[PDB]
This record gives sequence, C-alpha cells and structure tokens, in this order.
Amino acid sequence: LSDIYLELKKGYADSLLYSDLSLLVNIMEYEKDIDVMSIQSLVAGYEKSDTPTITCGIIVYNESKRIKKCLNSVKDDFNEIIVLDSYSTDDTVDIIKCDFPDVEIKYEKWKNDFSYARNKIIEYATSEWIYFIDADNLYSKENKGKIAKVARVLEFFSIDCVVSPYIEEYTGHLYSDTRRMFRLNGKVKFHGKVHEEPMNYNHSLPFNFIVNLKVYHNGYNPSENNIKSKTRRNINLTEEMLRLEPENPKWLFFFGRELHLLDKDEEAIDYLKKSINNYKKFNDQRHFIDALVLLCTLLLQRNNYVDLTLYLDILETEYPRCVDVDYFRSAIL
Ligand SMILES: O=c1ccn([C@@H]2O[C@H](COP(=O)(O)OP(=O)(O)O[C@@H]3O[C@H](CO)[C@H](O)[C@@H](O)[C@H]3O)[C@@H](O)[C@H]2O)c(=O)[nH]1
Ligand SMILES: [Mg+2]
Repeated sequence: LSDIYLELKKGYADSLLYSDLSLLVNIMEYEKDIDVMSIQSLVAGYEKSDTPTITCGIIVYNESKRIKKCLNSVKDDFNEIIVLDSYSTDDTVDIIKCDFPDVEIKYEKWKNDFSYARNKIIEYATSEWIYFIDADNLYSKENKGKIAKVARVLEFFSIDCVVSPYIEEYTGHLYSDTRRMFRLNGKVKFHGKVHEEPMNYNHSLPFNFIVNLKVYHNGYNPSENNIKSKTRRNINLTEEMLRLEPENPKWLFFFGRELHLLDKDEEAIDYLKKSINNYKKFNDQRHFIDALVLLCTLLLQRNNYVDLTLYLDILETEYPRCVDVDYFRSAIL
C-alpha cells in the first residue's frame, strides 16, 4: 500500500483516492499484498465505491455532567448514535432524551465487564462500521467528514484492521493505540473485563491503522479529580484479569500501574519487576516500555539507585530511542 501511495502521490495527486488514503498514518507499516494493477482504474474505481455508514457507540453510567458536550461533539458525523446506559441514577437519560432525540437509548445491567457492554452495542448497531467514544471524550471539530472517508478507503482495499484516532489526555499525552473503530463484518469483538480491546475471535491482534482523527480526553483532568475513583474501579477488574493469566506481563503491568496510582508504590514495584521479567519471552511487548519507565520512576523517587541502574540499563538496551532514558541517567550522576 505504501507503493500504491507513492504512485498516487506521483501520478496525479488530486484524486479523491489520494486525499482519503492520506488520512491513514502508518501506511508504511501495512505489509499485506495489494495487487498493484494500474492507479488509473484504481482512482476511477474509488469514485464509485460506496461511502459506508458508521454507528457511534457510547457506554454510559452517571454522566450527567459530561454527556451533553460529548454528544454535541458527535451529533453531526454519524448515521446512528447508540448510547448504552447501565441504569444511571443521575439525569443522564433525560438529558439525552431532551436534547438528542435522534440518539437511541438502550439499557443493560452492568456486569463488571467493559467488553460485554461494548459488544452489546455491536449487537444493536445497524451501520457497516462502528466507532466508540466515551462520555469524558470530545470528538474534535476538525474531524468533520473524515471518519467515513477512512472507512471508505479501508473497505476499498479490503484492509482487515482496527482503527485508532489519536486520543489526547488532558496532560497532552497522545495515544495512538486506541482501537476505537472497526468494520461490523463479524470479525472483531471486544475482549477483556477492563483495558479491553477489539480482537479477532481467534483471539489474534488485528493490525492497527492510525488515522488523522483527534479525540480529546478530559477524564483524568484535575477539574473533576476523578483519578483515584476511576482507578479503584479498574483495579478490581484488573485483578480478575490477572487471576486468569497470573503470568501475563501486560496484566502485571496494569496492576502495578494502578497500585501506583493508588499511592501504593511499595506494592507496585513487585508486580512491575515480575511484568518486566515475563516480557522478555512474550510476544505482545506493547507495554514493556511503560513497565520499564514506570518502574524506573518509582525506584528513582525511592533513591534505590542500585536497582534503578539495573532497569535503566534494560530500558536503554531494549528501547535505545526511549525519550526518558536521558532523564534517568542525568538523575544518578
Ligand atoms: O459501570 C460503568 C462505568 C463506566 N461506564 C462508561 O464507560 C466509559 C469509560 O468509562 P470512564 O469513566 O471514562 O473510565 P476511564 O478510566 O476514563 O477508560 C477508560 O477505562 C475503561 C475501561 O477499560 C474504558 O473502557 C476505556 O475507554 C478507558 O478510556 C464511560 O463513558 C463511562 O460512563 C459504564 O458504562 N458503566
Ligand atoms: Mg474516560
């Protein structure tokens, strides 16, 4: 696909196929074989491709303070919006009924499984594609019209993937493994009680297309200082995930992270050490760098320089471009 793009850029770069493909960020990374044939019939053929429909799904519990700004941010850009309420005790449903009558409201007991609630929306959705957003997110106005173009180009090339907008924390931390959107063609389901993500039902990990969409995330802003509250909820769920895979370094990391967020640094260090130990021979090393960086932060703060040296050396070996290595090195000499 990077080849096809290089020629679409060269050979006349004002085709609607050119623009729309440029919404995709990590094109260089997509390695499945697309039979390059002739950019001419490809350009022309795109013009007649169908513009897929997209459902926007929101799972909600007690979001009175936020749901209106959230829905105002998505009200223009989706064929269908489904809100799945877990029997809120605040006035969440009534705000939606009043100000967003075209939103479909469905109800479902919370079962302490974020993947169950999301998959419930997938069952209810009638569009060709789904995109999930949370009540403490804002969909950027600059996204106007783009999410359907993304889905159009992906259907065109029959790319099986999930789709990640950039999500910006209040901190300015920018995430690109967010996996919020995918085609509703019976291939992808959410898996996990917490920290859930959409998996092929053989439980393999879909390719992740990063796209030039932006979503703001207010949910850990000190405006609402919900930090410790959301954290205690998630750690009870992370603990269940860990029981089922007590050697999984990803779950060990998330548990350590949440112990740390709950001012339990002692207790975090042991889980992070075991996570880092188990990551060496693990296939999905996505959070290996975050485990190392967090552990080095904790050891540094506790003046445990001897152990900090051990993990900083591992950090720099595995991730020589890590932007945090120089900081730790400067703090101990
Ligand atoms: O019992 C609940 C709790 C939460 N939500 C909704 O789930 C969403 C995400 O919950 P949130 O308050 O934002 O916790 P966060 O810590 O900000 O992250 C979230 O952590 C969750 C669990 O992994 C989410 O699914 C992820 O999208 C992640 O961004 C919200 O729209 C909530 O209203 C429910 O529907 N029912
Ligand atoms: Mg949130």
